Amino acid sequence: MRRELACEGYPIELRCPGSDVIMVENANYGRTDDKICDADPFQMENVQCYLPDAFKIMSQRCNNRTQCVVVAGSDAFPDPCPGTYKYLEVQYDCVPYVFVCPGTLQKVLEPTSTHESEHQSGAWCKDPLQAGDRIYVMPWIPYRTDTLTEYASWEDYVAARHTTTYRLPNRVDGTGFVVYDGAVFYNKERTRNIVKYDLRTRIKSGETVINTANYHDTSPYRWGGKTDIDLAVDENGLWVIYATEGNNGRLVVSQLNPYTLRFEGTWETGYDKRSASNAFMVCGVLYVLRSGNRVDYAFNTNANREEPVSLAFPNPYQFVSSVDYNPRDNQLYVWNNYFVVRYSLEF
Ligand SMILES: *[C@@H]1O[C@H](CO)[C@@H](O)[C@H](O)[C@H]1NC(C)=O
Ligand SMILES: [Ca+2]
Repeated sequence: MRRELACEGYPIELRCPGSDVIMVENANYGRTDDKICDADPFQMENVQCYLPDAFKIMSQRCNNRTQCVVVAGSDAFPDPCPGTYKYLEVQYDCVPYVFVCPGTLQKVLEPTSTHESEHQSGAWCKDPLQAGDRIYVMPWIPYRTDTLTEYASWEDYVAARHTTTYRLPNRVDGTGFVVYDGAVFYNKERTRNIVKYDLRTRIKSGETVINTANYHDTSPYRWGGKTDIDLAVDENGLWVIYATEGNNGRLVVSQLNPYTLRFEGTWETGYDKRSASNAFMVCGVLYVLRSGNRVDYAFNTNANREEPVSLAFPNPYQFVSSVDYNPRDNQLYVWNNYFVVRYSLEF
């Protein structure tokens, strides 16, 4: 994380790479060390001067912005130690697009519907970190799934006008995969491991074996078809939805770091995967499809408590391939029985 300093009276400016925005993670206005901002050795003596309130002052002015004009003076900041020279030490990070929870899910709408695709099963998702209409379409074919196609826009996909073709080094084992910061997260065929293939660099950059998780048609969805592992991205981050022997057939949702490829916890839900249609994450809350085509189960990982909220979902066809949520547009990317569809939501 980036760090910048400015003495008492001198302004501080936090710059972000081009389109990115400031995110304050640590801040203090005072003195921690004597050697910094030389003025008077008598004034430099107090090395225990702190102002914890400096966080909110910086966060209110710098966040959701590329740059911020903040002056480390007595006018904007309160003096914590009178008769001591001060400096502002700020530890921050730049984000391409920051995301916050829009609200609570109620009824799923029906707008934006695409044509009858070439294949019955597959998955499609937009990059939540990249601003634009870049569509990553991955058609699923049994025992030979291996290529992702790129499309410039909704108009570009319906007209069969593709931008590029990506030949993955491993075969895909399931439909509902996910694209995060130009990197594809997919399950390897005949294995419990997930591969991170960065399309940006066009080279493999990580692989993590998911322990106790049932792989390759062992524990897929109601229709089957190698969907043992279904990746989803929400407002919180990256999630890996699967089923273990430890939970006994039930869904095991776990948070995974997109860059370190390490786990940030493991949760247990009370809903069968063999009865489930397709699971996706929204604001850290799980939602499991049932196909009587509606979502009945929901589990809050942040609260570690479930809620059986039987809420309406648009009934498409008897064959549902993949249902994944995109937190950027707050829409549902659904591939089911050839037909590919977007869906707006109630908040
Ligand atoms: C990329 O590499 C593959 C395999 O070596 C080759 O078939 C393909 O033509 C290359 N793409 C181009 C046109 O650069
Ligand atoms: Ca899903």
